[PDB]
Amino acid sequence: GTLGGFSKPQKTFVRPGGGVGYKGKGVWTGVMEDTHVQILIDGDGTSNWLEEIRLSSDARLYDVIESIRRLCDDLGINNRVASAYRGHCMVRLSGFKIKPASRTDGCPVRIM
Ligand SMILES: C[n+]1cn([C@@H]2O[C@H](COP(=O)(O)OP(=O)(O)OP(=O)(O)O)[C@@H](O)[C@H]2O)c2nc(N)[nH]c(=O)c21
Ligand code: NA
Repeated sequence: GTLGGFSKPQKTFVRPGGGVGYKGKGVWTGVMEDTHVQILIDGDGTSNWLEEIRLSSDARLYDVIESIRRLCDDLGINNRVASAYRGHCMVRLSGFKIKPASRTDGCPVRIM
């Protein structure tokens, strides 16, 4: 179902010992469940996390969240970090679960 890729790849980097990781700002974009999606990502060299989710529509919201969770498993990206981004949302996503926008955990789910 999911189709997309990195419109802004994170930085690929080499760790001591030769391992290849990803860090810094990135953007993944594509279509999940008939919805255009942008996922803004950051990472510090030890983990990678969601900063914001941007959707073209909420018509398939909970299905899109499940597709985002599955993609984040493949990309090694968590939803445990409290993003500083706020505004333009009714809900945030935290641990891949929907929370009211009043909360501070996780990241906004912004319908554009
Ligand atoms: C570019 N990139 C690649 N990956 C990881 O590597 C998988 C393949 O990611 P990919 O489809 O972008 O292919 P590739 O990394 O080989 O890029 P190419 O060589 O130019 O064709 C992804 O499913 C992730 O596990 C990445 N994972 C993260 N977190 N961030 C990135 O920017 C990233
Ligand atoms: Na970290």
